[PDB]
Amino acid sequence: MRLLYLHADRFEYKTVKPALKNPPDPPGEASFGEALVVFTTVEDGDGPQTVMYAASDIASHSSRLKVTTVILYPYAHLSSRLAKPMAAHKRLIELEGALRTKFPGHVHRAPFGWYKSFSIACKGHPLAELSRSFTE
Amino acid sequence: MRLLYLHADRFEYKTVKPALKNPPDPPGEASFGEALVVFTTVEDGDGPQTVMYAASDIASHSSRLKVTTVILYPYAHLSSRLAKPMAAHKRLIELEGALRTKFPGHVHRAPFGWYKSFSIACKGHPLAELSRSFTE
Ligand SMILES: Nc1ncnc2c1ncn2[C@@H]1O[C@H](CO)[C@@H](NC(=O)[C@@H](N)CO)[C@H]1O
Ligand SMILES: Nc1ncnc2c1ncn2[C@@H]1O[C@H](CO)[C@@H](NC(=O)[C@@H](N)CO)[C@H]1O
Ligand SMILES: [Mg+2]
Ligand SMILES: [Mg+2]
Repeated sequence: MRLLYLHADRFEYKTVKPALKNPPDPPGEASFGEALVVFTTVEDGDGPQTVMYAASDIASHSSRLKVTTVILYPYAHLSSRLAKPMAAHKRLIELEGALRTKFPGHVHRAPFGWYKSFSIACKGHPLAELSRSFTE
Repeated sequence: MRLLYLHADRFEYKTVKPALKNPPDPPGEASFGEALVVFTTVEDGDGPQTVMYAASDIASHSSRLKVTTVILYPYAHLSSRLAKPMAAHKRLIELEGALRTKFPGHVHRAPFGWYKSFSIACKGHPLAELSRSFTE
């Protein structure tokens, strides 16, 4: 799993066209104030251990940032070893569930399988942009 | 080299604190309308051939998008095989020079060695977000 942690002042997205025939989540849009935006690329070796490490790390980083909202943002673009779409969707659902056991704020999992538009104002501080890899 | 191609409606950034002792570019800020924003991670194996492939590809993609501004945005976060900072800065300068031989619009190379804040409104169309790897 490859993640990009963007500490934002604000974030929004809208699904636009479907990127898979039959996206497994319905279309939507949402907008947020301050939030940790986690662009999340699920990779071929990713199982439940990987999901648990990622969830602990996101919770731990969110705490150090003192953020109370996490956006789990499915992203196809951070790796060239992608998990297949059905397995990736499953891992993202597990990550959301795992994060809620460790982190007490708002956890928003954005829909999987769509092209999206988005805007972000990303903060400028030293820990505002970090990347992470998890595996098992 | 790992790149992320973000076709934006608008883009802006400001350098904030230095991320290296002695950033090799001076601090600054800039804001743009529609632009191809290229987040660019220079990797250990990257030489002049790599820079030339990347420049051709960026020009080719910019043309297919019909964009007339490219932002070369140094980014430490797309790989776990980074080139050292001096070599990375050199490759980014070469990429800017190479791109200008192939692409006729505005080429903006953002300063290297700083933490930055930024905002982007990224477009929603199917080719609005792509990643690329180049090597030699
Ligand atoms: N291995 C993977 N890890 C995370 N997400 C993945 C994935 N494989 C497919 N997706 C999702 O399918 C959309 C089309 O690739 C992807 N959509 C996106 O990457 C949008 N932000 C593009 O605008 C994403 O929702
Ligand atoms: N191998 C590499 N490829 C591209 N850029 C690189 C690099 N090594 C260092 N940098 C630059 O140094 C700043 C601190 O890591 C980096 N700054 C950034 O990544 C900011 N956008 C963070 O807010 C970047 O300018
Ligand atoms: Mg809608
Ligand atoms: Mg300034």
